[PDB]
Amino acid sequence: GEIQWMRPSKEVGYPIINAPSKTKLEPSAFHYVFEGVKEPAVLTKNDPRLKTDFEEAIFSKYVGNKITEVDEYMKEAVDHYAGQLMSLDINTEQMCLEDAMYGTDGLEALDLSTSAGYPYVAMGKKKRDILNKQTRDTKEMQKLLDTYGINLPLVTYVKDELRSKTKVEQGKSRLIEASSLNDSVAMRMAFGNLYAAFHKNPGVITGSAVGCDPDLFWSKIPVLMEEKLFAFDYTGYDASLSPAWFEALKMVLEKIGFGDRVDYIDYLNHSHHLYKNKTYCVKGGMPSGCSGTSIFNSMINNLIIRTLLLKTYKGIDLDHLKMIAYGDDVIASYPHEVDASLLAQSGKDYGLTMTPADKSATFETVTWENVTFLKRFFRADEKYPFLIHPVMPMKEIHESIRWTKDPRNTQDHVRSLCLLAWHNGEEEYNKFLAKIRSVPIGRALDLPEYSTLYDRWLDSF
Ligand SMILES: Nc1nc2c(ncn2[C@@H]2O[C@H](COP(=O)(O)OP(=O)(O)OP(=O)(O)O)[C@@H](O)[C@H]2O)c(=O)[nH]1
Ligand SMILES: [Mn+2]
Ligand SMILES: [Mn+2]
Ligand code: NA
Ligand code: NA
Repeated sequence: GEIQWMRPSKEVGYPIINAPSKTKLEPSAFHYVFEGVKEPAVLTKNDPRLKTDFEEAIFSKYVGNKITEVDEYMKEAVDHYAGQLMSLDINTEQMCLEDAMYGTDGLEALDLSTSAGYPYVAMGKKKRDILNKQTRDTKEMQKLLDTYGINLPLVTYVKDELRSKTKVEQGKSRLIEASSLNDSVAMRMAFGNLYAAFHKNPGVITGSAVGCDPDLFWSKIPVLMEEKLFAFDYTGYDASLSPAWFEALKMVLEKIGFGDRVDYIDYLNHSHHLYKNKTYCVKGGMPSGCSGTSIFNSMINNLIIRTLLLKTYKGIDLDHLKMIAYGDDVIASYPHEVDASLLAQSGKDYGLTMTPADKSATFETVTWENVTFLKRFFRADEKYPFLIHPVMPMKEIHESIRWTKDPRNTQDHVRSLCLLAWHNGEEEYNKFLAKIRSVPIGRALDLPEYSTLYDRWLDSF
């Protein structure tokens, strides 16, 4: 990914976008009962915590575009993956505006909380209006489409969330590139069934984990994997993607019945952005808040791992490559061991920064004991080993519980954390419940006891 030009949104007829200069995160009722070292991310250039230029920092994610063309390896990777997806017998038809808007089996309805994007964001109108759950009114969107059309600029916000002190001092705040409701609806219409198919099929055939339910899914993973596991995480995956990776993505879509509308992928690739008062153009880079980002990122990652394997191990059998990705995150396996460090090297040649899975110092052998996927570990239940526990470290939960945006969501926020936490064991869960209940706020919450959770889990399979 690389920014081509950036300039004043007025110099080209665009309204200045407003971004709340103050975080919505404040210490929670449990801020002192639990340990944590993360704070809200820098939202403005002035933030006192800054030890470098904010503007330069937030855009440095665009490290450039390393590759230029789609080579032989990529082309083969494309073929092989497109081959697997072919076996899913995906419905290539377009999705009727209604479904694209209010959902249908395999695709949830549009999220009402997130931005409506340009022009609506500097024009006032929200999603609350245009949509209507029980009505299912295509008419308003329908009207708004013909009026403003598609392929509309992306409104870029700074994401309000917790970040390490380092990433606070270096302005490493993550950005949210929001797509207009129009684009989002169009793409959902174009790719609606693709999304459905993926959501309904997490695993090694889609090589996607998007839509998955960790509580159930973690038990199916080990079975799907090969003997030898390998994994690594990327640094700035989204922003590092070069145009060629999008082209390869279109080749896959094309090969499975969507050559029809691969044009959309073009706007994800070469895109128009609005940040504050400035406007810019980016060549490459996957926009973080578009409809499909998550999934297309996983598809591309399926192309990347294959490519690096064909390039590094001529003669490798992709048919025995068993991997599952969730965006930049990935868990993979092969009948034979492979050199992650070496694959990481080929990665640089393709514009990808790959590093030892989970900030490890160096690349170590990946095992079922140390492997993580979505920050979660894999732990077979003591009483029924054939059931695997997705295990989120407590540190993560602790960090999350020490803050809050809306006091009205404290019940749901803690409840949610409880559903992640209990997998760390009964003893751990109770210590956790104990502290939550060591202050008025906690004592008033409706939290589930271990036994209730563990039994419910057991019956869910
Ligand atoms: N910008 C952005 N990235 C997002 C968002 N949601 C998920 N991500 C992902 O988060 C990544 C950036 O996260 P970071 O923690 O800044 O960087 P990282 O490369 O994963 O970690 P490091 O190796 O320590 O630098 C992107 O590459 C995406 O894969 C979002 O809303 N905005
Ligand atoms: Mn990462
Ligand atoms: Mn990740
Ligand atoms: Na882009
Ligand atoms: Na690249």
